[PDB]
Amino acid sequence: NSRYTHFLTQHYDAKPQGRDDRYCESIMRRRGLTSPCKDINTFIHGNKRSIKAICENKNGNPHRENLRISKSSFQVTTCKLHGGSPWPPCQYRATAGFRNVVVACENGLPIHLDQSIFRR
Repeated sequence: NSRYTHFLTQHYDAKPQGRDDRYCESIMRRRGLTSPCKDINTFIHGNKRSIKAICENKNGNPHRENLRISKSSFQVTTCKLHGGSPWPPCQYRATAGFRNVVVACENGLPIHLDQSIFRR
């Protein structure tokens, strides 16, 4: 139920506009991720079907401890906090990318994005 919805709020944007620093600064604000400033956050683009499918054999393999890694590659955008303060205004540097993603699934739905793969 709610955790999947929460996943989409935090990590899904179907048809993003641009994907530059200002894109991150705005979407991080819209999705309620700036109080306090989330240090790093990645959005997956495209359709939802392909993301849920990572939870099945259709588009995923088991990964590490109870995670799943997608077979297909996704357009993504990683927003990384810069500046000193933990509180707003939150300034973000955007990094667009294209590769597979790691999630945790529950009852066939993604409920966690593993952010470790988008650092550095």
